[PDB]
Amino acid sequence: DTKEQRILRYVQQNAKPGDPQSVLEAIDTYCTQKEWAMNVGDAKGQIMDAVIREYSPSLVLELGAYCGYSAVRMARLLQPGARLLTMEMNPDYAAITQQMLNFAGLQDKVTILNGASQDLIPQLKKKYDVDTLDMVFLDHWKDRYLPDTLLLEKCGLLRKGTVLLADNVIVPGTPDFLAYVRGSSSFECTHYSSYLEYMKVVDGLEKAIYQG
Ligand SMILES: C[S@@+](CC[C@H](N)C(=O)[O-])C[C@H]1O[C@@H](n2cnc3c(N)ncnc32)[C@H](O)[C@@H]1O
Ligand SMILES: O=c1cc(-c2ccccc2)c2ccc(O)c(O)c2o1
Ligand SMILES: [Mg+2]
Repeated sequence: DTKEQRILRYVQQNAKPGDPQSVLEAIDTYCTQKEWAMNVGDAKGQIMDAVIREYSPSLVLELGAYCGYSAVRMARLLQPGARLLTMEMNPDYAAITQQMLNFAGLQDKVTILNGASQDLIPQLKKKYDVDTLDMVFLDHWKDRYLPDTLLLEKCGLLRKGTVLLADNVIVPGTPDFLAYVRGSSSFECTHYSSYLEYMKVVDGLEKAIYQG
C-alpha cells in the first residue's frame, strides 16, 4: 500500500462519483488532515481556476499528473470539446491519475501520456494531432521547466498568446526558468503570489504568455 493509492482509496470512499468538485475536496482534506502530498493544492488551485476561466483554452498540456488532482481541477472547467493532455513518467502515478479522472467523470476530457515529457513533447503533433497549445501547466521536476519550455518552442507547440503557467516558482524554486521567462522579450510575465500546499510558506505561480 502506497501513499498515492491511499489517496485514491480515500476519494473512492469519500467523494461523490462523477462530481469533480467533491473529488478535489476529498484530496484536499486527506492531504491537509493526514498526509502531505505534492498536489498543487486549493489556494493555488483557486488561482488556476481563475486563469483557466479567463482564457478558456481548447487545448491544455499538463506536465506532471501525480494522483490527478490538478488535472481534475482544470478539466472540470473546460468547455465542451476542449481537451487536456497530461504527461506523467511514473506509471504507478499515471495509473492512479486514470482511476481518479475516471471517478470524477472527466476521462473523456483527459488523455494521459505515460512517459517523460522530454521524450513525449516531440511526439505531440504526430501522435496526438496537436497544432499549438493554448495553455501549458508546468508542475513536474523543477529542473525540467526551462528545457521543456525551450523544447515546446522548438517543436512549434507555442502560439502567440499561449499561456504557460508554472507552479513552485518560489518553492522549491525554478530560478533558471523564471530568469529566462522574465528576461526574454518573447514571454510576458505576471506573478501570482500564494502559499505552498497544506503549509503557509510563500510560493507562487508564474504566468508566462508567449509573444512569438
Ligand atoms: C508535483 S507532482 C504533480 C502534481 C500535479 N500537477 C497536481 O497538482 O496534482 C510531479 C509529477 O511529475 C512527474 N514528473 C517528474 N518529471 C517528469 C517528466 N520529465 N515528465 C513527465 N512527468 C514527470 C513525477 O512523476 C510526479 O508525479
Ligand atoms: O519535484 C517536486 C518536488 C517537491 C518537493 C521538494 C522537496 C520536499 C517535498 C516536495 C514539490 C513540492 C510541491 C509541489 O507543488 C511540486 O510540484 C513539487 O515538485
Ligand atoms: Mg507544484
